[PDB]
Amino acid sequence: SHMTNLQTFELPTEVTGCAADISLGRALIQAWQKDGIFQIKTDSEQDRKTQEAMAASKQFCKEPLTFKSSCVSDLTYSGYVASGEEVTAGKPDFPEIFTVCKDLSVGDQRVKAGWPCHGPVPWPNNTYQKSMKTFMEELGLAGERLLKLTALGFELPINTFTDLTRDGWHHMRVLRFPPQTSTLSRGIGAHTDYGLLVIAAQDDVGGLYIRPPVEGEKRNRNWLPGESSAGMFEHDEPWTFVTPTPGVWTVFPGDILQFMTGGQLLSTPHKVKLNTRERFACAYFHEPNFEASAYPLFEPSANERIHYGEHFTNMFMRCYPDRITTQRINKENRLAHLEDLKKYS
Ligand SMILES: O=C(O)CCC(=O)C(=O)O
Ligand SMILES: [Mn+2]
Repeated sequence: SHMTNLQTFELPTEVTGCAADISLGRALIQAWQKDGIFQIKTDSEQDRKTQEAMAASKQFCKEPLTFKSSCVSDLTYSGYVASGEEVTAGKPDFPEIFTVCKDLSVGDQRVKAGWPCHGPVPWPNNTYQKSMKTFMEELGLAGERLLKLTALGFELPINTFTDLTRDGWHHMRVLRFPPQTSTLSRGIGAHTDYGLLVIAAQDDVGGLYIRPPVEGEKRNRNWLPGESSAGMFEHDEPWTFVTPTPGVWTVFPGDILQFMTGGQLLSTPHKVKLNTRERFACAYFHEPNFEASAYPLFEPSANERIHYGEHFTNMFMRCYPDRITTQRINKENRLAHLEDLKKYS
């Protein structure tokens, strides 16, 4: 239910580094530090691609589970995940998901080489394919603007983040939540996203809650194995209902942005409440290149790094341990690539 109104920004099509760009970047940073999230206005193309992707998702989800379950690959984690498979803080989650990772044909040199997680999306139909690809291209353009403004706002060289996101490992979760069916309303537990930057779109049903930064509340560093943020604060105020709003996307930082900024930005915790109707949403992750390593921006003498490909691959093997994708990584020793990439990229 509606409480807070989020701040809304209109991004320039191109970010050049002029003083107004820097001021806008500072305002985005401040909004994340106060509210944990903000809105960015969409134009006619951004909105059209959003609506067409949501419409394709709705059509696909009405297919029988036998067909949806066939949309899997043993090369990439792209494709279908049935409801009740994903687990957050020991409890299974309710949405069914189609993950879209980088769509690489078997003729790509990385797929020929057997790099872990590299392969073609198992698209369910051509309308779904075209809708998601064009939506993700548009989302990527916004991701790059946001990353240049964020660097500028921190008085960093304009290409600090975008140097890491060339051919970035961008991917998207296409979600459908069922209607509530019992007194249980926890659609997904409280958690933080593992990536760099998150851009989210939703239908008009409502159910996403986010947690702003809280004075006096210590936050875990979810990229470290003993400091999971899963389930933390789920039942503590404050949680901000993200009111469905036509003509916007929302944006919040992930774990990698928390890591690189040394906690000046916090990975925003979020959770979803089931509603009386099914609910559709998309979460887009604007990510480093598979071969890029994140590093702390404000501690130049720190050795800590996050190699992104290793980070992603470990996360997905642990989240979907029995997927055919994980089994083929283990069978073919595809993780061996990671050590050579760290040394000879
Ligand atoms: O449903 C949303 O709006 C947020 C995306 C989500 O549920 C997730 O964290 O995977
Ligand atoms: Mn999430």
